[PDB]
Amino acid sequence: GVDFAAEVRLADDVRPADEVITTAADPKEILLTGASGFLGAFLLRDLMRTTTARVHCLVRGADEAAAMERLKANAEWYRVWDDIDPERVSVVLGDLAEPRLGLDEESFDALARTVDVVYHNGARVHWLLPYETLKASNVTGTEEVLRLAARHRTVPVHYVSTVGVFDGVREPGVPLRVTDPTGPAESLPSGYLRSKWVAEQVIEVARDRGLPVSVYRVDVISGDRVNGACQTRDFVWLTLKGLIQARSVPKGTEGRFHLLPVDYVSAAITGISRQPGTVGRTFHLFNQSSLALSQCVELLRSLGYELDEVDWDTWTQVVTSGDNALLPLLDAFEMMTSDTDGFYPPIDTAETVAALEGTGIGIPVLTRELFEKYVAFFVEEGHFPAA
Ligand SMILES: NC(=O)C1=CN([C@@H]2O[C@H](COP(=O)(O)OP(=O)(O)OC[C@H]3O[C@@H](n4cnc5c(N)ncnc54)[C@H](OP(=O)(O)O)[C@@H]3O)[C@@H](O)[C@H]2O)C=CC1
Repeated sequence: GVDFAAEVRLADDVRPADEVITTAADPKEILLTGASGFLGAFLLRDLMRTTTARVHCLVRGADEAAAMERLKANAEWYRVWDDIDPERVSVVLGDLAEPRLGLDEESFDALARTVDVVYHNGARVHWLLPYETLKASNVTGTEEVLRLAARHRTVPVHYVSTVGVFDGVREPGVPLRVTDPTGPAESLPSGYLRSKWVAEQVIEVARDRGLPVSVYRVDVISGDRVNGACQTRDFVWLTLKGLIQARSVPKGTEGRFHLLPVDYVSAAITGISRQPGTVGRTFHLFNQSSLALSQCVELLRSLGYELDEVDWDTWTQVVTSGDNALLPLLDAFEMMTSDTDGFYPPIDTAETVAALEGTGIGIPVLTRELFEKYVAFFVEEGHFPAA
């Protein structure tokens, strides 16, 4: 068993420099981690649109040219590369899982001295791996990012977290507040969520030492509202994919999905990060609105997919018979449908709506058109079968 109370520690060298900058209006040099991933591609695009800064992107790879091509191909898959200015993209070859982010002395020192703000979005998101395996990327990597931001000149870190650090609701029916206790780690169902919980706790120590660190706890991210571009391996779309594959759905089974478009998340995080009086605070990004499971099924039926209603046993035997995206998620699908309110605790977002007042930034409505864009993206990219 992991002693999670002992895992909450920040190396004593991670402390504010003599100069501490708490805002980053009009930044000139930005460090972004996780730019070769889903949210990171949209964070990169939005920083291009909302600053004039060069964006140093920490990317793993053999050499800068190969890392650049990885970053590019990811952005092209999400259909945002055309919105990015490559002349403002600077690849920083490194690794969240190794000391000083895998940088050499010259690069570490130069970024520590000159980056105006850090968006710490990179992490290893694996729903099964144990905490011990994810610690280096997700916890120690966060400590290393904090080390870099703090050293020489202290600049703000904007850390992407998850509403999953909560173990359900504090008081029934009361939306979870940004100040509410999280964890305990042992109550969280995955090593991944436990690693994010530890990172947050490490960040609380940094905050207690005077280091400027904002935290954005994000819920499930769905595709962008323009092209529908979305990662493939999340519970929502694998659930719907499984139903499509099984060509059926269990009778009398209802649930919901709180979809949060990725381009809302990127715009919100970057937008809040410039709003006044937000540095050092924690924010919840969560869509109060949802699409019911029955709504998704009806929408898929209207697109031409065969989804016959069958008894639970017949359905689960189809799913467990092989080649079905839901098979490893059957337990989660059953928990979500049998106690949906328990599965999706209410989340308070008032601080988030207030900070975004007047920014033009808002969650899109979950329309039929939006849903159809989502399915169309997966069908074109080969992730969903055609109807
Ligand atoms: N539904 C969601 O997607 C949600 C996401 N989040 C948070 O969003 C952030 C983005 O995750 P998401 O975009 O979803 O997942 P992705 O897997 O798409 O992005 C993960 C990113 O982390 C980077 N990364 C992982 N390990 C390392 C490493 N050792 N060294 C350097 N870079 C590394 C990956 O780089 P490479 O390409 O080299 O793997 C990739 O750029 C994460 O902090 C996650 O916790 C929170 C809540 C919900």
